[PDB]
Amino acid sequence: AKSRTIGIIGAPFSKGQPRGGVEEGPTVLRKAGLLEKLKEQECDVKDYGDLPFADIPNDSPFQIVKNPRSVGKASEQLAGKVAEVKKNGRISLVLGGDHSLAIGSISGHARVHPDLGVIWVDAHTDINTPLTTTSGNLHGQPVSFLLKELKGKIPDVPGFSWVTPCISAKDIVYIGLRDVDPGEHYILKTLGIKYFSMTEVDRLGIGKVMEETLSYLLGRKKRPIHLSFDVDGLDPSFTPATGTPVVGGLTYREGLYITEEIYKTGLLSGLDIMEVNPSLGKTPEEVTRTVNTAVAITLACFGLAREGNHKPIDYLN
Amino acid sequence: AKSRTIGIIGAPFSKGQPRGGVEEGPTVLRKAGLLEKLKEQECDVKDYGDLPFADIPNDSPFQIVKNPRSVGKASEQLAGKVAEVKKNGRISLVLGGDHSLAIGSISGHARVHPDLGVIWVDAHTDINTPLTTTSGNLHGQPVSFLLKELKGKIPDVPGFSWVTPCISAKDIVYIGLRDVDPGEHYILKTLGIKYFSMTEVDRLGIGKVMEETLSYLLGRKKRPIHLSFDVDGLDPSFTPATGTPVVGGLTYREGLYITEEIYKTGLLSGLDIMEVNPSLGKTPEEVTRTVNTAVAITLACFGLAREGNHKPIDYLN
Amino acid sequence: AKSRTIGIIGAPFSKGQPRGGVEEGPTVLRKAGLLEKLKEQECDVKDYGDLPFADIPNDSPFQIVKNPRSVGKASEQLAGKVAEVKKNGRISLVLGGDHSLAIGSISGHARVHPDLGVIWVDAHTDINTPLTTTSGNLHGQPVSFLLKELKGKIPDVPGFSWVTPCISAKDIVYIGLRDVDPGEHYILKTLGIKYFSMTEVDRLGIGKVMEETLSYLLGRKKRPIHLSFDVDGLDPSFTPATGTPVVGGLTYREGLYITEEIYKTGLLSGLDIMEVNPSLGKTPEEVTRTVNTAVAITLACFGLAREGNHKPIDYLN
Ligand SMILES: [Mn+2]
Ligand SMILES: [Mn+2]
Ligand SMILES: [Mn+2]
Repeated sequence: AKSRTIGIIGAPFSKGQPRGGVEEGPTVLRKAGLLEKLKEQECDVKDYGDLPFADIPNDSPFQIVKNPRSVGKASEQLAGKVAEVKKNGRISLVLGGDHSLAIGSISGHARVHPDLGVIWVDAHTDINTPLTTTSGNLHGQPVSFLLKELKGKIPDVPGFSWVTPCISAKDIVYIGLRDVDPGEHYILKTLGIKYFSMTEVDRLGIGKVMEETLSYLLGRKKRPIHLSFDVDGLDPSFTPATGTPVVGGLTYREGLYITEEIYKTGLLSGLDIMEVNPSLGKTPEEVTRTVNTAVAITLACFGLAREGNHKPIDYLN
Repeated sequence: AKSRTIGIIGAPFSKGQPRGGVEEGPTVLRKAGLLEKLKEQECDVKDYGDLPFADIPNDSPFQIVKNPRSVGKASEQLAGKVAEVKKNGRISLVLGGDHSLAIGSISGHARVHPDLGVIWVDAHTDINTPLTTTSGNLHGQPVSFLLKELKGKIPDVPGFSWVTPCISAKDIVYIGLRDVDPGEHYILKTLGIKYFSMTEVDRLGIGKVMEETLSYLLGRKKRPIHLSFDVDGLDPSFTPATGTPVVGGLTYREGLYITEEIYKTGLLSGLDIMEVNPSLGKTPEEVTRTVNTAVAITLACFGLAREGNHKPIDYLN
Repeated sequence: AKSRTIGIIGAPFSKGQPRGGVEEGPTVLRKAGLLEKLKEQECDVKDYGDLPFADIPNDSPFQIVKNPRSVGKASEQLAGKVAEVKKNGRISLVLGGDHSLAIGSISGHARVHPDLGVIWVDAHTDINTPLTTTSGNLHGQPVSFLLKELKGKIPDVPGFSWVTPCISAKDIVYIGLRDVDPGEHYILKTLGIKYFSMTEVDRLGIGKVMEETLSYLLGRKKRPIHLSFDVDGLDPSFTPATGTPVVGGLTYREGLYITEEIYKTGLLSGLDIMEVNPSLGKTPEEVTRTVNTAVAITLACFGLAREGNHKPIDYLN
């Protein structure tokens, strides 16, 4: 179908984070059989292979932003690849990685479909600017490089000179926020970004949360959706092997429901599975659980419904 | 009362499953004190004792259906016993076992009350026909022998010659579906069976799910209810010692709420607690947790409310 | 602000319980940095220090009520201290302890604000009278000494001669009830106490539960709220190190939502964090989890929202 016509892009990149290890995100997400599982449902999966990220040996912090040139060039490469897989009419399934790659994954996707609406599922806002950041990491600042409303509040970071901010403030919906810094929250409330923090999810139920999300994005006009999932968005009992797990988050069922409701719109046009960190699993079972949850989320984005799926044939024969 | 007038039927039967072990379901559910706990609330529990299932030594598969004569005769015996305990005006609490016994547990119950409405709480549809099945087990095909709409799609399986399909397609409500085969889902969607998969539960909330279930069954006309519970319907964190646990299912609170809302209708007229498998608990604590959850579900079906219960006496004396 | 102007009162008291150990509740809740964490948000925390409870050496049971003089005098001392911290215009954050101290914590708070409305978050009703009790503990009977409707049903217990019942039956709302004795439930239903047992929470969603709670208390007239939290109210997976954990209770998110909705009314005027028992943690991780959950609940009562908090300054500078 026009949906579930996947183009998979590896992104074994971790330099946008503190001392990392998420670069073996694609390796585990694939060795857990993601392509082999996406082919049972009628998906035209094309593996564009793990991106070769050229090395930046001498790459010094900008002011506090750790290793900005590496992240900037990695995201430019990813954006080029994502534009390549979107010109083929596919769904750019960028499985990474860290959100420092979301800058590329959305900037490339917006080169083709300028009017995409982003659904950001993350425990964090990931909206620090290079000025208001505190840890000086770039996994925590991918949205600030994308919002049109933050132009002028984003310094000319080295390596991010190619970034033209693409999404408006009114084209992004946060789901699952439960760990927001004061600067992130000031930016979030000033720009009028629609967000469904954990409190709004508890108040409304995930069903009403997703109904409002889709009526807010796809209400005025049907547009592509770029679900930029982050596995720390789900509760740590389900995804323990992630960078910064925050307790009391979306359950497994709620994550699956988010993805199923996004799929059923049929407008999904890009997906990111970020922050799978198999090095932070206390036990190999924790890594297996995180990877299985990420795989289940990914599959549900592409038609695998919990009620069960059947091919359009007469099974009573 | 006319409700909570229980007639307990053991069903230590496991041959409807792959290599089994659920036959010690009644043993553990009783040794965990089910009768002794059902007598504190005003319940007229009568133990009809574990059914003696005669042995079928030479019992070969039909086409792929494993050991069909054993299951067919065991379910005929159970149906006879259930009709016996329903002619006494009781509530046939058939604690088993596996759903291969649901054929008997509902066919016998329908001999007395022809218009029962079945509420099937299972992670699975359990609706394969002997033709559309893949594992060739009978624990996965009890509904297909009961639906009137599948007559002609059910081969003359040996040992199930007594089965007259009793429930319509519009008298069964699935709750908790999260693992449905393509054939099961085709049957489910073609017959128009009302089902509340895990997605509908997440969308609506268990409160609205049970309200719609009871308004669908008991809306047109008050009828007996046959809650055919399956402990894999609850999340594996609560019932790990079951046959085929599927992650991301009904929580403990949701299962208790289902049973409490069924009880408060006062129309419960049959209950099955199936698929308790104390041999698949990794640790004895897992078996204890599964059995305690099954016991709590069973008790809540018979008046034990979470808000607390009091006898109709003046406690301030 | 007028809210989050905390006055912290220790209450290292455990004699209202069976063989205890909750007296090191304040010690752990503080050593886990409660004051140091309440000062980041704009809170004017004043530590009134752990109460010195004078010893009662010869203190014999009344009829079945264990050690009544100790509890009565401890609660009188606590009520005096709470009136002291409420005359300073603060929020009496009494972190204990056991609910045997709720008699003092609410009687003192009602000396100042006679019209407070109590929101009782506990798995238990804690409403036994010294006559209808079965264990003869006083941690299970603090509400019965407070309700005006139980005058005459409360014997002249030694040490509780100072207790004038202060709250009506229509000024208390239970949230999270899932373990109620027959006598407690008779009292609960006779007095017409508004309660949201676990069943009502499952039916309504915690959002609707808190909306009804606040529309019931603060609907007719704005009044102070005395959230008397009890960590056994949350599910044992989140607070295992408590006195009598009851499985299938409020989740972490639901507890945080209760506290956030109470705070956002801005009428919170007293808070109790009771029944933290670091001696019943099977492992030190269990104690750490219980204490972290209690601390998170406490913080959320005083402005720490999950969406994130920012000081009223321009963070984009
Ligand atoms: Mn994140
Ligand atoms: Mn099942
Ligand atoms: Mn309690």
